[PDB]
Amino acid sequence: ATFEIVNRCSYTVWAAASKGDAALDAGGRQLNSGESWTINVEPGTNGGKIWARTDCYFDDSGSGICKTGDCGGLLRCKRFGRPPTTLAEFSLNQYGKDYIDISNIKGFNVPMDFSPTTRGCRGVRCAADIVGQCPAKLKAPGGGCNDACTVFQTSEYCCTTGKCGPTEYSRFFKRLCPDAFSYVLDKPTTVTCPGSSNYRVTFCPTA
Repeated sequence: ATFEIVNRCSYTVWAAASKGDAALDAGGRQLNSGESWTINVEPGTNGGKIWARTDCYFDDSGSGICKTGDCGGLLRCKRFGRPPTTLAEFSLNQYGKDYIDISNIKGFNVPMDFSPTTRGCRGVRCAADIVGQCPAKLKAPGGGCNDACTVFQTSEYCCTTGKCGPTEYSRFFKRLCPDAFSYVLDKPTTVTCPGSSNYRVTFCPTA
């Protein structure tokens, strides 16, 4: 599958692509404003994620640190990133279908559109100014807006035991971005696409 990752933000972002135990394609790339990166994602990739990282620096060996979304200090991500991270999530060729979503469960850093570039299903977007409107307890010191599980680390917010419900914090994300997951047990906003679709992830999508 082809994924085009496009940075339309005014700021640089360091794109990342991983399935949690390995990079997808090169795993990461610096994208200055307006730049894009086209990757190949292998068919059958399950539990893949693409995200932006902000305010990074790296040395010539590709080791360094990002203020949002850092993946073990690497340019070329193999593992998932540190919250807060707006997440483009996908599982491909799963019993004939692809499944895509945007999630705010791990917070929000950069606005995102995640759309097919082939026919037959909708895209989703979360492009409200969540960072500017972020409630005080959720503001991350390095920038972006943490989820309440990261901040409070209890099942009330983390949905590890019993049956968690919405909180004022989850409702904040949901109100600003109805089409993204706001907590683990939110009513799903996943889109079913034809198997073997192609996609575009756009940071700071055009309104």
